[PDB]
Amino acid sequence: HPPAVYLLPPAREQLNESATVTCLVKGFSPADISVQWLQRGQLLPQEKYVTSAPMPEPGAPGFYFTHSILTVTEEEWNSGETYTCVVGHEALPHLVTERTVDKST
Amino acid sequence: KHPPAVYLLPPAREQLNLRESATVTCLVKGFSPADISVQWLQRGQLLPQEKYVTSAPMPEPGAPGFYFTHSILTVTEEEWNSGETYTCVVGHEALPHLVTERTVDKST
Repeated sequence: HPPAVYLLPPAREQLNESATVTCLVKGFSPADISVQWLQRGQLLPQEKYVTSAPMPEPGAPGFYFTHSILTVTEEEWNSGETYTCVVGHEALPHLVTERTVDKST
Repeated sequence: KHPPAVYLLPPAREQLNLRESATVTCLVKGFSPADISVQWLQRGQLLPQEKYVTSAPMPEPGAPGFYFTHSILTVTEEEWNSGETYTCVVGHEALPHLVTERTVDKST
């Protein structure tokens, strides 16, 4: 069962500071999964994001769930650049699925 | 018609370790019809929309005719650790009392 990926932008709240971009990954098994992030199609280094170890998905026995949370500056977020959450998983025929967001999202 | 089930997830320990932000997640599942409000209350007050992020409802993969959504609230790790409470507020017409709430804090 491949992961479903939902990528949420930071809150609209006008930042003066860090912006948080949130990648929710659910409905997958086995628990083995990879998550990386892009800015403008380029790999961001690990230090900018944190990915939770997969845990059993609440409300879905047999499946797991992880969050990956990217921190960027308000300026980096408000530049209008595209951010991509890239998820690798063995159930995907093309091995990977991704989502993208940007300040307009 | 079927009322939502609500699961309020505290921030992952891996995030809190960084001593920066804390992301609280409200997962809302198994409801019908699709129409729903999912929202946050902090310090006894409903937060303005620009302070959180809520997705439009989506079809539940396994359950044709049922929907789900999620909402997230991101605060500082210090605030979270200080014992602040966070309440997910969910409005749906299948709920007898119309609105249901869940609260989380550091203790759980």
